Amino acid sequence: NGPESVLVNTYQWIIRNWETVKIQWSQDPTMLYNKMEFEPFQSLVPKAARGQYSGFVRTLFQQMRDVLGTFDTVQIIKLLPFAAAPPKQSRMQFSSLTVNVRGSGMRILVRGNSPVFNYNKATKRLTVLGKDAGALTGVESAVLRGFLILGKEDKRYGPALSINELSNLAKGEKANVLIGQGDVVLVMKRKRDS
Repeated sequence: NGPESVLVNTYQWIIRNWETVKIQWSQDPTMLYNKMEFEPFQSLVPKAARGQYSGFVRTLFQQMRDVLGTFDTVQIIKLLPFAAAPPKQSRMQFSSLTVNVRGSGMRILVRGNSPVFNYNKATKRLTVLGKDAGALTGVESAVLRGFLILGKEDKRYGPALSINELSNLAKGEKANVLIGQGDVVLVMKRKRDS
């Protein structure tokens, strides 16, 4: 059972079982993250990264539960397998998350689409490494750790910052961030936390 099909089968599995997954993501997340069905995927994620990725993704998911009206189905399904590792707490922001496929790092972009995770809004279908993975059913809460994405660049808040330059922004302060793929968005550092 090679890596390509491990990635494809993992997302097909989340999709086929989304009814119970979604439920458990709200009502018993720990049990969901510990499901054995995520181990194959986990074996592909670089060992040095598994923990930090999981701490990042679980925090983002908690942001999304806490911040009401920001539930994003596609984002949850994308990031979920990275939550399966035991988390190591850290402060780093990630723009992509790696799965190793035969010595080559495939980069899953935290925001929007990539060869490994490509969602088509017209057909309502997910594609993983060119394989069809099945059908799927104003602030972004699961993109940055301890921030919300507000919307488009607002030039009033000054020149954009990269994702590793955000630590000095004051809590509650707003700023423009180079968020990946050349996109600049307005964000806000949260006062509330998890």
